[PDB]
This record gives sequence, structure tokens and C-alpha cells, in this order.
Amino acid sequence: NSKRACYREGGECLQRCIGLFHKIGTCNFRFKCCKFQ
Repeated sequence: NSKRACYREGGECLQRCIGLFHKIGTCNFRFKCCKFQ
């Protein structure tokens, strides 16, 4: 699928995801999907 559910991935929603946090997609609204490692 072109897009995936960020909720199923269990990522975090940040208002200003920084480079340190990789971006997987976007959140529900006013938030982006990123992952911390």
C-alpha cells in the first residue's frame, strides 16, 4: 500500500519531528509519524 497506519506501527506523533526521528508517514492531524531508535 502507498500509505500505512502509523497507529499499528506504534510510532510517536511529534508536532515538529526532527531529523533524529525518522519519518514513516503522518499522524491523524497536526502531527507526523516518526520512529525513535
